[PDB]
Amino acid sequence: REKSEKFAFQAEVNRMMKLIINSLYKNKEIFLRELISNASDALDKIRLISLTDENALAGNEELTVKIKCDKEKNLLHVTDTGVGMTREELVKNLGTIAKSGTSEDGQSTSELIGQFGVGFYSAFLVADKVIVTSKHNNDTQHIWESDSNEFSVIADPRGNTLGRGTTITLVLKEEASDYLELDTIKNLVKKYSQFINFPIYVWSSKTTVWDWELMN
Amino acid sequence: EKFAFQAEVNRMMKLIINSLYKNKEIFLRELISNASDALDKIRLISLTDENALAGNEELTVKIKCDKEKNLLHVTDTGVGMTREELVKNLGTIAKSGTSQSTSELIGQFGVGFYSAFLVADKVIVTSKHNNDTQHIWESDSNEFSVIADPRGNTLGRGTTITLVLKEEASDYLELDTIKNLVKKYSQFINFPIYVWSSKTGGGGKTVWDWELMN
Ligand SMILES: Oc1cc(O)c(Cl)c(CCc2nccn2Cc2ccccc2)c1Cl
Ligand SMILES: Oc1cc(O)c(Cl)c(CCc2nccn2Cc2ccccc2)c1Cl
Repeated sequence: REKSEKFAFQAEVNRMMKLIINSLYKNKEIFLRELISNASDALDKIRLISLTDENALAGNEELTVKIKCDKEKNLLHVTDTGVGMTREELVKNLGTIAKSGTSEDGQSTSELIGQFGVGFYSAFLVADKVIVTSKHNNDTQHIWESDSNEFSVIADPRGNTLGRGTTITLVLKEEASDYLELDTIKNLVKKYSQFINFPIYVWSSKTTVWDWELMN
Repeated sequence: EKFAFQAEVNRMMKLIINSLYKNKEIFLRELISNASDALDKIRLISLTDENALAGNEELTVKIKCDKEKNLLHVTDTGVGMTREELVKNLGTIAKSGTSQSTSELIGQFGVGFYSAFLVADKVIVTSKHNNDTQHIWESDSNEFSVIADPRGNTLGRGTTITLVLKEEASDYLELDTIKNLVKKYSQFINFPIYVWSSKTGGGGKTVWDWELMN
């Protein structure tokens, strides 16, 4: 009975605070860095499952990140066609968020915090809720909402919208509405995506008509 | 408006640590663990300089309540801090009246410091390091000021953290339940933790002294 994980948990927690406060000094932009990173990792994951499964690309064939802004509603959407998440994985989340109403193995909370805690809690720099909608092969499509502390989860009323992958929805604060100005978000996505092997798109406009625009 | 960056560092630290620990009592776990670290630091130092513990030979943690004035004191005879360390503190508090190395400061001690503001409205650090004057440091997480102690070298070596508690948390001071949480969060520290409690030893007054808890 080792019981030395509450040391690695502490280390990962401390790395996490270092970076989130680091970002809060300057950019505030680390949430977007992590949003693109974790999307790419989930694209990296299912491309890597397509080399022992052949049916793996049967809910989608594209391997994309698609970012859409809802200026009016004040939402930020980052959709990918990666591996997705089963209801099981969504309730484990990053080991730290418990179901709504309770305040009373597997992969350890330590290593989840290491890869996911930074992107999760940094969202709350600019957002008030983060909503996760995701579809894995061999489970249905669910939605997951958290306030930083607790979560609830349901099956998606719209059935299977994504085919495969995840949509991260950031209910933004009004203070941070500037992040949905098409021009500030394009340059951000251009900047943080230049070393992604996958095509990353922002929903944009010409002259006036809207379509996806490749940023890398 | 005034302390915009300080207020946001506060909002974010409370949010993250409430999410991770779900227990406002974390503040006292951290109070005790950071005190144990100051003690191990001076302990290790003492294995190569024979005369390191000269300013104070005991290696303890001493917890005294003050239900009367709503103060909680945790005092360790660990390595202490220099005035320079006190003025760095965490890097996020501004020096009083002011209208990444600091990042790594929040890494090490931010949980321990900001958890104290779940439960209190002001934090006072009194410290004495080997080869430095003793100073008093105080902060409300926005501003901070540090002075030389007029009482002089009264700790000999080490640190006293003092939490001016919120009203919402006055409970933590009743000598019964404070003994419970120290017994809990310190059953596994490699240094003695004492609490100022009382007994009845003859027919007459009760007497206060150091009760041991580990
Ligand atoms: O930005 C993303 C893009 C993605 O495609 C995907 Cl799968 C994710 C989710 C990465 C993930 N896998 C397993 C656990 N977790 C962390 C997690 C789980 C539930 C809720 C919040 C975090 C993110 Cl965070
Ligand atoms: O609870 C404790 C018991 C101790 O013995 C000691 Cl040394 C500390 C302080 C740990 C520390 N070292 C260097 C910096 N800091 C953080 C800090 C510095 C000045 C003010 C507030 C925090 C704490 Cl927090």
